[PDB]
Amino acid sequence: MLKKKQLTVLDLHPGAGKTRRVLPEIVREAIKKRLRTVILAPTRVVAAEMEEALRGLPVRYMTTAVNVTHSGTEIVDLMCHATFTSRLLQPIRVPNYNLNIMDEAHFTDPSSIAARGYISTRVEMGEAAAIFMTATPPGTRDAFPDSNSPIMDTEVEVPERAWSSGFDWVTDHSGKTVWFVPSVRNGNEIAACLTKAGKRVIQLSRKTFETEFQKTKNQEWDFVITTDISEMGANFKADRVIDSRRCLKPVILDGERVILAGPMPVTHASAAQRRGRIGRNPNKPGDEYMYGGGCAETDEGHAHWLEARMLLDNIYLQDGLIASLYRPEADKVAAIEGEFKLRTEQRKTFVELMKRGDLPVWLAYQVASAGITYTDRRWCFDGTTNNTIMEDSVPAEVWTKYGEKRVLKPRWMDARVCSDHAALKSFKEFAAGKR
Ligand SMILES: NC(=O)N1CCN(C(=O)c2ccco2)CC1
Repeated sequence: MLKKKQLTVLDLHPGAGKTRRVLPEIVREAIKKRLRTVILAPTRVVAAEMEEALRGLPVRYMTTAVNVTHSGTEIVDLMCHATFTSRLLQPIRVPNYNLNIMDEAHFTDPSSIAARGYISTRVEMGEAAAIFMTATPPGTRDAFPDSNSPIMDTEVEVPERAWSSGFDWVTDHSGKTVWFVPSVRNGNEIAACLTKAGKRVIQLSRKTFETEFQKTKNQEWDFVITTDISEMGANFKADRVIDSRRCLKPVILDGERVILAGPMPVTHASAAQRRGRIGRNPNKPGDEYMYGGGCAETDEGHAHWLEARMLLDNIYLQDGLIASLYRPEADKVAAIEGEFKLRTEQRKTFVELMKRGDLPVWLAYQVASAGITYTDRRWCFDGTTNNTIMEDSVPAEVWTKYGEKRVLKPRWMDARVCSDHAALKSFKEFAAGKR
């Protein structure tokens, strides 16, 4: 695998030991061969699991998620997917790693797709080797891969709202269930219904994942209600997955606004990773997978791939060259390569709107490309009436940094800034000048 111009897809089935058995062997060989190596974890939670798998090996953990004291001599670095892409975008020296290892390489967040584009381009240029570790590479059509123990697969109507009757099989179960929902708001309603029926429910989403995931170890629970973030190496001691088989798809309409379309079917890769949370113990056959819909290739035209192009257009590669998306996922976007390349000052603004601003890539790009500076929030109030953001069925209002109460009506509307109460609170803080 470790030879230059090699990109290897390590596609062993979910639970086959890619992270705990194969990765340490790769890392040992990389150190022996004096390959400057990067390991990319999708989340802080996986970064901490990897330290356990790699324990004693000389690895520099470039994350506060890991409590270890470095020798200072490590030639292997570990960081999050998003951290790698962020550092590429910033005026920060990123080593031209000889070996690029991405764990949970199916992750479809913009920064992960962009990292795969950058890495696979460096491999294509003859500069580097890469290993992408995932059971579900891009365009996989197999929702039911092999498992450590047999799984009982059942197609069944799954509730997406509170229910009074008709789904006794949900609550009759005496084990532990991981339930994939399409959104935080949908999970909140199902969680309230289960809690009312006497169940102990933990909710997971991107923003809450590190705090709330610990509760799956520290408290007794009956259900985990999770968004798709639990597709990325989240492990549970569960015997059932309930899978809506639904997700939200961010869609750019008329190059002008982003909507959260759907819910709609998950990809085969997503379905396989959701199912793959169970069947992991060869001594516990008959874990159950209940699935409430079919799969479709809903990544086609999904905003994350356009946003990945916006990131890659702003990453230095060599002179004016621009990294391409990883070939198997390159047709998910129609973009002119280089169309989103910004001049130095607008790029710095773009980066700050994503990092400190916590804005979606697409929205950060609209603001930065308009020549607006990071702290100038006038655009949060001067949109068309149809861009009015709502709170409790009335237009949302903030006090501006000038002390004026104004309706929140952004010039560019991205549904992700108000998709749940937490998102709206954050965007209200942004519009008021509070970060
Ligand atoms: N660019 C980032 O957001 N990184 C996370 C913090 N980084 C470390 O190396 C680190 C902090 C504590 C122990 O390691 C640098 C990478």
